[PDB]
Amino acid sequence: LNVDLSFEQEFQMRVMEEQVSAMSLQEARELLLQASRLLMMKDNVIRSLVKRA
Amino acid sequence: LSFEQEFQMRVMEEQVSAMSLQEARELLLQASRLLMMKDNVIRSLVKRAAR
Repeated sequence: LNVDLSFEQEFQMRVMEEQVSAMSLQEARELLLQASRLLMMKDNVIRSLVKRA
Repeated sequence: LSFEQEFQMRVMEEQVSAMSLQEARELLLQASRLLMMKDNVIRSLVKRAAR
């Protein structure tokens, strides 16, 4: 499986850096939690695709 | 739809409420990197569409 960022995803990380460096404490905190929840949701998506073995 | 062990989210909420700007920013950036990595995995699994 592919795991590395793509160049273009690597570009998107540059954009995320700039955006994040402007963020307030409150805003960084809530986006981290949103991301944290989304991270778990993707594990579940991965588990289902693999369950389809 | 998160498993019961979404006790993890409660824990995470606790930790995040005591993080500094610098750490919230670093971690957020890391998470965003992981999201794309997981996207890549999901893309590969799907691609295996010999079906």
